[PDB]
Amino acid sequence: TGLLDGKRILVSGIITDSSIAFHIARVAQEQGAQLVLTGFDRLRLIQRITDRLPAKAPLLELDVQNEEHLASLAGRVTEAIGAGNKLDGVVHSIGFMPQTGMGINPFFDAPYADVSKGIHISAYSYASMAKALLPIMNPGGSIVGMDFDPSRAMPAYNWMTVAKSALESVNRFVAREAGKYGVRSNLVAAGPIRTLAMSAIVGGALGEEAGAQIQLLEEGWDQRAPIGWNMKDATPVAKTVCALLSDWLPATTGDIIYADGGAHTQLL
Amino acid sequence: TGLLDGKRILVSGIITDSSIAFHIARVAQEQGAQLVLTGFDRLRLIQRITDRLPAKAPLLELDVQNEEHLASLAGRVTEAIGAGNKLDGVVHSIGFMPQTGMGINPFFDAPYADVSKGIHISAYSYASMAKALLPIMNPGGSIVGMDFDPSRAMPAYNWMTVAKSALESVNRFVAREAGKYGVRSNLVAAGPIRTLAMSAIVGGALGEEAGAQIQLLEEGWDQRAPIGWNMKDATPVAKTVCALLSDWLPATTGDIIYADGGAHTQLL
Amino acid sequence: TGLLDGKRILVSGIITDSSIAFHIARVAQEQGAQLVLTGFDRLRLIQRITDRLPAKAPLLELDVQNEEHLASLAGRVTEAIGAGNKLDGVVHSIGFMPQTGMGINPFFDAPYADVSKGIHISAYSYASMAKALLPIMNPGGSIVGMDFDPSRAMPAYNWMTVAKSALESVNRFVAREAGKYGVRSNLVAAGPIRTLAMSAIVGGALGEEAGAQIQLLEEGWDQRAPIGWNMKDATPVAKTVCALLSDWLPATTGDIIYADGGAHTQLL
Amino acid sequence: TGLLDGKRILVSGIITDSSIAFHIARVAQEQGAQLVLTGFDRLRLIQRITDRLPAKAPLLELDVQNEEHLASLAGRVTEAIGAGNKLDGVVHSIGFMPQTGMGINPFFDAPYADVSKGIHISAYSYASMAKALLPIMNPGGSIVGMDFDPSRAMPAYNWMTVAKSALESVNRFVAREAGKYGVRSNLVAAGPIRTLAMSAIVGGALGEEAGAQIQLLEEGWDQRAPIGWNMKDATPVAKTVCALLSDWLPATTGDIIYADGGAHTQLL
Ligand SMILES: NC(=O)c1ccc[n+]([C@@H]2O[C@H](COP(=O)([O-])OP(=O)(O)OC[C@H]3O[C@@H](n4cnc5c(N)ncnc54)[C@H](O)[C@@H]3O)[C@@H](O)[C@H]2O)c1
Ligand SMILES: NC(=O)c1ccc[n+]([C@@H]2O[C@H](COP(=O)([O-])OP(=O)(O)OC[C@H]3O[C@@H](n4cnc5c(N)ncnc54)[C@H](O)[C@@H]3O)[C@@H](O)[C@H]2O)c1
Ligand SMILES: NC(=O)c1ccc[n+]([C@@H]2O[C@H](COP(=O)([O-])OP(=O)(O)OC[C@H]3O[C@@H](n4cnc5c(N)ncnc54)[C@H](O)[C@@H]3O)[C@@H](O)[C@H]2O)c1
Ligand SMILES: NC(=O)c1ccc[n+]([C@@H]2O[C@H](COP(=O)([O-])OP(=O)(O)OC[C@H]3O[C@@H](n4cnc5c(N)ncnc54)[C@H](O)[C@@H]3O)[C@@H](O)[C@H]2O)c1
Ligand SMILES: O=C(O)c1cc2ccccc2cc1O
Ligand SMILES: O=C(O)c1cc2ccccc2cc1O
Ligand SMILES: O=C(O)c1cc2ccccc2cc1O
Ligand SMILES: O=C(O)c1cc2ccccc2cc1O
Repeated sequence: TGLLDGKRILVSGIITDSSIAFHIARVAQEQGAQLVLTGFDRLRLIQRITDRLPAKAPLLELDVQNEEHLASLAGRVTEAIGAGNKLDGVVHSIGFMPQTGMGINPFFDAPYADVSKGIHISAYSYASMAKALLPIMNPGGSIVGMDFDPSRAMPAYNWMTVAKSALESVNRFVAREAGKYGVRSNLVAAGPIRTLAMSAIVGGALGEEAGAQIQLLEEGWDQRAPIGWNMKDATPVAKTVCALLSDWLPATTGDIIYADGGAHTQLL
Repeated sequence: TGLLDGKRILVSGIITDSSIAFHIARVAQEQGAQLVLTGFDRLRLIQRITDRLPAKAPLLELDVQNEEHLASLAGRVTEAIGAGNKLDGVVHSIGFMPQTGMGINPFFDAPYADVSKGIHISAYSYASMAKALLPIMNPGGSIVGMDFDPSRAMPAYNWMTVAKSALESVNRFVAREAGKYGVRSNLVAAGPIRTLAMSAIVGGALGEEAGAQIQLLEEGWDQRAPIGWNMKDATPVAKTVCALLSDWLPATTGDIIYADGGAHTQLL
Repeated sequence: TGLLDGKRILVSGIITDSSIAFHIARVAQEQGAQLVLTGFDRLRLIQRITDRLPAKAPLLELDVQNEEHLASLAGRVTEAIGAGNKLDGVVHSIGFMPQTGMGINPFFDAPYADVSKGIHISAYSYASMAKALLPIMNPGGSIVGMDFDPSRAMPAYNWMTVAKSALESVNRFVAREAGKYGVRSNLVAAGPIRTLAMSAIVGGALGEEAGAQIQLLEEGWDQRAPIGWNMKDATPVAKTVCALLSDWLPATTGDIIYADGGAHTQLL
Repeated sequence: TGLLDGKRILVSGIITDSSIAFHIARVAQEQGAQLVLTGFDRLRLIQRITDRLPAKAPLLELDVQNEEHLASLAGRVTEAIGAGNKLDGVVHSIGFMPQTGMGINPFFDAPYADVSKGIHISAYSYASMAKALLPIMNPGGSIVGMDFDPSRAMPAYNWMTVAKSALESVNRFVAREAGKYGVRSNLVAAGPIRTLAMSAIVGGALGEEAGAQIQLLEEGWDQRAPIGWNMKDATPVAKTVCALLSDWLPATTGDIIYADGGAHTQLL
């Protein structure tokens, strides 16, 4: 009945009620999934946010740069879902690039310390979470991560786009490892979504030039998309993630599903 | 409950019980869809084959090279499903290339009359069916066609691969037109499936050289696929088509979903 | 000294002094190549046009839809360059799609007779010319064809884009055959060039809607290109074709080189 | 006469006489270029190696992880080529990934410290060198870097492939910056070349499993390539780099040229 009835799914990446992962979690619960949530740093805030989900879910702390958090993660999940139970799904919805790499300054001005932190959080951590959680995943399981199509350079978000190029490559290798467990690994490449951070950047948080370029980027998306694109509505993206978590794409792995209104298939 | 409960879906392309479209139809009916079937030329044979589906379905004749069949198709579908009802889904599972283009002779020996017939049936007809059926499709509907990844040349099936390259391009334009109706258009790129025609070719129907090349092509597929690939089992492909017919990929159009075990994401 | 000193090269596709093939021929002669030209239908006009090239060149008639022209072509070339001499290069600069397929009407209104004629001239003929000329090509030779990136759908030129998708696929198979002769086969994907036909379409030859869409398409190209794009200057495209005809890309075949200002690598 | 007559070109990446950059330098000098070389760490060794080039060239020390080396690089180049002279070309032939990331252990066992060092040297440094050298490059200049097609995952060299995915993305952004100077930026994606490090790995330096997988990877390359692939001969790769350094690909930037025998265009 529900698309994800009886499935146990870990969802990372909630920080506000406009996080893509908040809508992934809401839709997954609507479809019968039992969730375990992970959050970074502001756990009191995240608990208050996730109190608004349709069902209660245990919240675990996870800083993906903390090797001790990752080393203990599987045992804390098993404690939360009960011994003898394993996960059927894992959602990676985690990304960050320090400001020096996202247009507040020229691409050339980002120090490598900043780029390497962003690639750690946004790309390497996808392999990190798979390594931690595959030992407690059931055959037929599914790992899904969030992507923004990096196949062409864009005016702003420069180093973040490089990090997404690395993530797409990491995903293909995670699929190799996950296949030994009977588990699939895929990314959902979403169009632009007006999260709190996104709206701040359009408002000029990283400079007027970066704001104007991203606003024009957003506008062309809805113009290109044959079915349109609503940057204020994350539900179509959440449904696509749930599709990959379900049993209905069983021969897809190492791959990228585009939830972008079809915009990437059109020129003008 | 059922993935496709209450949806009205037209399925083309059944000719034997090993047709990919036979398994698409079976799975769609398992998931609550009400079907209308179309068949080419041997309608008595196709009716006997489809008597084995879990539910009865009206069968309409459709030769996609016959402009009179296409001009009458929408009215015959409306008669079959009842006035005031429209389609929610359309499945194109149609392909053919005369033997001169598929390895029985060198690529250079195929006369254009043969190539143009194959491109008519295998690529142009996707636009033909969309033109005929979009006027009787509901908003939120879905058109799905079958593909075999043509991004690289392969030893055999040469002109058929050229026809698939054309089909992928046709799909992106059909998505533009379908979007005006609130309808999505996508292809499923399947790995090799042992249909009756496929087994005959491996058995040497088009020459020993073509048979040996296709057998080695099949074997590398399961070796590359991180989750494996079973050429004897079309159900994973049928489930993927049903996923695209459902409401769970609502922001994907003009696109290609790979149901190939992940083989196209791996080198060796 | 000259990039193409001593090379014997056949160049198809001249019809006016704004043809891309006119500039290919001019640059090749500047670089020391000895040319044989082929022309379609209006041979008196083409001879008057090519009288303006820096050197005289024999002109042969070639309608690529005429099997008798193709069957005699190799012998007529050998007569023109002398017995015991072979070609080092072949340039395919041929394209056509009847008006019903290029935006004067909706994509769905093109009859297949029109599409099949356009695919014959624009895609199948690349294999046709390779079949005719490979028997009289030297090892180390090069076949080059002209392309317009069809990986995404564009507002107009719809069926012509489908034909380019087919041509890219044909090129990969021609490379397989040409390799047995020690010959490379590649396409140059050019940005928009203001030929006489192009200017007529922008002027509204195929309707005001098609004209406006193509004008906006052209403008975004120069905006995207990191080094800019001058649609009035075919010389950068001609130089790229000469690069592929030379010995300086000796390990590239079945491939596509983009002479588009870098526009296809950028989003906005 | 010479392809690169009068051009001033910096070439990084020589360490042995089997380095790809050694053959790039040799061919560039054969074609009239005046070189400045950069080398990492073992400068006495590199000078003895480059004494075998057809012409003497100044050698400058450059560790791309050393910000002081990069901050002084432009001034040291200007001293070497003379005040009032600028560079016409820059070759990046630099790559490294610590052993934990290249198959001596499972992909999951590479610590991020190792991955981040490899991405620093193999990808970020392409932007680092462009930032340092664009202020002393002439309009019409060219930056070229070395690539190994990372679009699909391969058995070994795992994290190095992720680093190449990042490099391809970096190249598209460097093209944006370089265009303001009238300079192009491109990568050459080479097939496998038997450098000293490559032969050591096939010999089992990183374990027997990694050695066997890379040997089978090499063998399929020559089998796929329509013109063949000779892993013992770097000259076709060097010629392709020289083609991009020349004026004969003037409308290509942000792009990738494949010098791989056509292998990436073929499946089997
Ligand atoms: N336009 C968009 O918003 C958009 C489009 C496509 C893809 N994405 C991707 O979707 C993902 C979710 O981003 P979002 O748009 O929902 O914004 P968001 O700010 O709501 O989510 C980012 C999440 O990353 C988490 N995070 C940051 N550092 C972490 C760390 N060290 N350890 C663990 N978690 C950490 C944040 O706590 C936060 O929960 C990101 O990968 C993003 O790049 C976003
Ligand atoms: N390995 C595979 O079998 C494989 C893999 C990927 C994609 N595909 C694609 O899946 C589609 C279905 O093929 P299949 O493998 O199930 O083989 P199949 O022979 O069972 O189906 C082919 C169908 O095309 C129909 N057809 C032929 N000419 C027609 C015409 N003039 N009008 C209407 N219908 C016509 C046949 O009647 C038949 O029903 C094809 O597009 C095929 O290329 C097949
Ligand atoms: N914007 C552009 O102009 C552009 C951009 C990229 C690629 N191209 C491609 O470059 C090629 C050359 O086109 P062009 O732009 O120089 O326009 P053009 O009109 O000058 O050249 C087209 C050529 O095709 C030839 N041709 C048509 N039918 C033929 C037949 N039956 N047999 C032999 N030749 C025939 C014409 O005679 C003409 O010489 C075409 O393939 C075109 O699609 C053009
Ligand atoms: N099969 C192949 O060999 C192959 C194929 C395609 C691409 N490539 C790429 O070609 C490039 C050249 O590699 P190669 O195959 O000639 O091997 P190589 O070992 O001869 O060259 C590697 C070079 O990187 C340099 N380097 C390492 N660390 C450095 C640092 N901190 N600062 C500056 N330089 C540093 C080395 O000193 C060495 O000169 C690399 O980017 C490689 O990935 C190699
Ligand atoms: O990685 C992202 O989250 C991302 C979001 C974007 C949102 C708007 C425009 C460009 C963007 C590029 C990105 O890499
Ligand atoms: O179009 C197809 O149905 C097709 C099937 C194949 C099946 C096996 C190998 C190659 C194949 C290529 C094709 O284009
Ligand atoms: O094939 C072509 O010649 C072609 C030219 C174009 C020129 C301008 C815009 C779109 C275009 C699409 C094409 O397929
Ligand atoms: O980056 C490289 O140098 C590289 C070389 C290879 C050489 C042989 C096989 C795989 C390889 C993968 C790589 O990323």
